Amino acid sequence: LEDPGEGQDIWDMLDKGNPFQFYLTRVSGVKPKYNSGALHIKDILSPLFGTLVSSAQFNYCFDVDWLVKQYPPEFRKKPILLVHGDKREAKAHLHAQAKPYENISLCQAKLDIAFGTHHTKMMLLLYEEGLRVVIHTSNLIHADWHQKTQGIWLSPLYPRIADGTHKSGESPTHFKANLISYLTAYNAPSLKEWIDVIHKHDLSETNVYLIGSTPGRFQGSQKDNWGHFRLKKLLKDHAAESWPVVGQFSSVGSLGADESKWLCSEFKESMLTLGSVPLYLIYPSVENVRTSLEGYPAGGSLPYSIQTAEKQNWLHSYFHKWSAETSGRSNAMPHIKTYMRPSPDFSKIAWFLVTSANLSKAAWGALEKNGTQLMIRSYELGVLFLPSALGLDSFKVKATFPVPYDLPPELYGSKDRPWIWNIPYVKAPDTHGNMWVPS
Repeated sequence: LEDPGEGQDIWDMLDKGNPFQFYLTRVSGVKPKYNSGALHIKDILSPLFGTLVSSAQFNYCFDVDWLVKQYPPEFRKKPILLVHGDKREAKAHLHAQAKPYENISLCQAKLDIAFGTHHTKMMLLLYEEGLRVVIHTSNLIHADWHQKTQGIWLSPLYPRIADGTHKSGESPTHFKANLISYLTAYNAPSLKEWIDVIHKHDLSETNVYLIGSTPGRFQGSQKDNWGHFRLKKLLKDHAAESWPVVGQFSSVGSLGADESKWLCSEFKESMLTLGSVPLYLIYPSVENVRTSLEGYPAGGSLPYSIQTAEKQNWLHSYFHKWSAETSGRSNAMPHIKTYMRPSPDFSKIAWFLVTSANLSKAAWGALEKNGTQLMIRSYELGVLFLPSALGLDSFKVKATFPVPYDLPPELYGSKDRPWIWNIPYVKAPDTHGNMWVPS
């Protein structure tokens, strides 16, 4: 008789010593070599990651029955806090989903600005041995971990600061104070205990910078705390002439009647901060979706509406195809969101951000009152990888940063159109032989 875990260790799943700790989720239906190095949610919650005491799951959409099954049998009764933004009927339904599990508690994040959402995806995992933070891009439903391209950043195991000892536990990237500020912004009583947990742990080894959005109207220096101004500030402080900027996302908001309203004026301005720049946006074409592993139903998680699109056809000339031969994921539609700054030959990059924030004013913020107020509607969270954090001036592509899609990006062809979810596509069948007819 042999111990079931004999011969397996956490470094079979994680890449020991890799400074980025950026992983993709496992994709069903691709060759095994493309899932070596990937992680499934069962992996992250495995007893090899630590002896679980309690956890908090920040997310947008939850399938609670499915979620509980992803925790190892031995940990399924540990306290879980679901932090969500649902109200009224949606909220009631989430409570009903959680009702069978007495160990599950809920925290409704305040959304006091209209049309905001709680879009952050993060796990706080408390163990006997320490604390782990996981910031990622997947909803807590089966489909998001099945055949999509998703990203995950995994923190090191943070040890607990000893009883009677005092130290800051802060990293050179200020990740501890920044995460505490992000959580404090919820003004959520149920998060107090989790804020205390973070205070009690040593996060000094952290080498990424936190980039959060939280709802509100921020003035003065508070404008630099969140979303695109936060990115701007970090790039000015810690970061490249005609280096392009790349954005890659799964949904697009109404950006305005032309590129000068917001996209090129304030958003790109924040992104091209370092210390005529080309902007390349990657978003699946209809053809990308049609021939995906899922076929057209993958488009159900790319919610760009015709009502939005028809007001900004100017935007589509910035669009580039989803191509991920590098990671065997060209047919695994993206739900990850990433932004980065490659060199003109795309051989290196000045920085890379993985986040839940799509290409929208709601997520990144939009200036109001002649540039004195930044208004954000939603909660979002991501982590920024800066070469200076590792003692480098740039990362090489493939010190080498694992970019999950192909570079250089490939421009849409003359017959390509961006995936728009609520119009019919009836001229060519998808991977499963079906047409798409919503309604």
